[PDB]
Amino acid sequence: GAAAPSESIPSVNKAWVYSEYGKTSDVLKFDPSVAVPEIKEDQVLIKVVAASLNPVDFKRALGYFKDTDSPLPTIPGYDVAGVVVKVGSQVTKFKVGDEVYGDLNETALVNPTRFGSLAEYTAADERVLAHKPKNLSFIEAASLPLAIETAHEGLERAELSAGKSVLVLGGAGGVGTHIIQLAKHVFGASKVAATASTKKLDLLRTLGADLAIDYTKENFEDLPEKFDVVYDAVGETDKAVKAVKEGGKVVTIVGPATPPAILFVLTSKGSVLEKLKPYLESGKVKPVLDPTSPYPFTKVVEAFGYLESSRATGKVVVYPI
Ligand SMILES: NC(=O)c1ccc[n+]([C@@H]2O[C@H](COP(=O)([O-])OP(=O)(O)OC[C@H]3O[C@@H](n4cnc5c(N)ncnc54)[C@H](OP(=O)(O)O)[C@@H]3O)[C@@H](O)[C@H]2O)c1
Repeated sequence: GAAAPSESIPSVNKAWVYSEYGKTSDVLKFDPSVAVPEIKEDQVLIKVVAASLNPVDFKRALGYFKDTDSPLPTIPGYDVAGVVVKVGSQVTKFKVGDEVYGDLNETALVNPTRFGSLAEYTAADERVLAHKPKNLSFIEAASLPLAIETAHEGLERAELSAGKSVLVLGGAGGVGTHIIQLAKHVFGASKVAATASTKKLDLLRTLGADLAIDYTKENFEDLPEKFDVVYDAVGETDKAVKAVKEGGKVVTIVGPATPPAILFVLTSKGSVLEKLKPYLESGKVKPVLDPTSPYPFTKVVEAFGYLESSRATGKVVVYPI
């Protein structure tokens, strides 16, 4: 992995951009000539192959965390998979040519980059990246980081460990599909229960849920069964706290959290992906793509519209970029 020739890396590229906060249908525009970010010394430049969308992209674009956001205009997109083309002088873990993936923003809600993954090139901290598993496509790899790390961190915060039971509220989304798989296949849960609507229950069982609960037909919190861990991915901590065992833990990713539930926001770390690599290589944990994926780079507004419907099954990915 010798340095690319310098003339070979462009200083402008195509990207999606918004210059004011609002709905993606209103503010998100294609710009054919946006600056390529200059890398810091602990960053790499990536030729983007694929990018995933996350709810945070549209919540950010609505201005929900303007006080700690980076300055507009913004090129959105947290999740990336692609090929390193340049490395900073302090980088030791990657070289030119490495295939990598990660969630660009260490702290999602505090100073996320101005130069996201919905662009031909992006700059990424070494610390957020991992080597792409050889058996995963770039679409599949891009689908993973933010969701799989959020799943992992929430389960660790809830102290899940072998033999325990877990209930997942929102099993069929980007995050929930990983909460199920990790709980069963990485944390050794004895029983995994999860909620979704009627047509999504077989998917939950396929991913590792022992009990798939149709929230449109029954109320999980009224079941006599109580769980060691409850992981809310839908914003119903009021009910989640009613489904936990005394001494158990409830975590949510959608606040506000009703004590004793806690809310957290993930910390993006390549080391988490690296820890998960064997499960990804063996297929014990699988990417989960929405049937509408991939969306071409021309169709980013449509991809966001679909995510914003709250009905995505696994991940919405944009490819080819
Ligand atoms: N705090 C953090 O660090 C963090 C990190 C990631 C995500 N988040 C937040 O967590 C939430 C989930 O993100 P995500 O990427 O997984 O979203 P997503 O992929 O858009 O979630 C879509 C899924 O939600 C399901 N769903 C909707 N309402 C439901 C309900 N009442 N019960 C059960 N399932 C329900 C839908 O299944 P049905 O069609 O069957 O309803 C759909 O499959 C978002 O609000 C996001 O902002 C927070």
